This record gives sequence, C-alpha cells and structure tokens, in this order.
Amino acid sequence: KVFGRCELAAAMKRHGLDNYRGYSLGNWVCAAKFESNFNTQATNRNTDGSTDYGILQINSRWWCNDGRTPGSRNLCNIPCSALLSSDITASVNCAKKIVSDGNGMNAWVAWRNRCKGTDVQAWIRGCRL
Repeated sequence: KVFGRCELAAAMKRHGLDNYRGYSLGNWVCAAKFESNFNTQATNRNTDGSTDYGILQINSRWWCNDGRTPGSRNLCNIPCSALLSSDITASVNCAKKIVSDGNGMNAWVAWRNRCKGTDVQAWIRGCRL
C-alpha cells in the first residue's frame, strides 16, 4: 500500500510515534518519505546478502528474520514479511526498538541525510490529526 502523507501521519500518531524517544511526528513521516516514498511494500537488497523491508526500510541483518540472511539476529522478533503489510504496526514496533538505542534515528541513513536538522514539522502541515 502507498500511504498519503496525512494518512501516514495519522497512523503513526495512533501508534504512539509522536515525541517517541524525543523524535517528533514529522521526523517519522520524513523518514518514511525518503526511505520508501510511503510504500509499505518497498524492498531493497544489499550487498552483504541482507534486505531492507517496508515503509521504513528495516534491515534483515539485525532486526527481522527473512530466512535468507546469514547470522540474522531478529532483534524485533518478527518475520521480515510482517514489515510488508498494508498495516504499519510491525514497522512502528520495530522502529521503536531501533530508536531506543544510542544511535537514535541516525540508524536510518535517509533520515540522517534528508530530514535531520530540517524543519520537519512541515511534514505534518495541512494534516488534520
């Protein structure tokens, strides 16, 4: 499923992301934009044999099990296929685990280079939330 901007802001808000570990709703919407263009079915294969899954492009090496990645740690305790549902819940729950660590949202390369330090509140402007 490809989410509208405001539809996504709503679902993320509903799932408890606003100000989660100090990151405002706009940071999360901006991350999803540049990671996946709001597409829940986005996939991207990597060199090391791993794959990034779903709306926030979460990687199979540490965070989810796809059965195709050597030494997967599955820290979010989910099959990577869960990250490809039209329902964003699994991606949010995994994102919460990822962001709770020292690296914060810096774990997401596209957030770090496109959203970090910008006027991210713009990403929820217009939305009735």
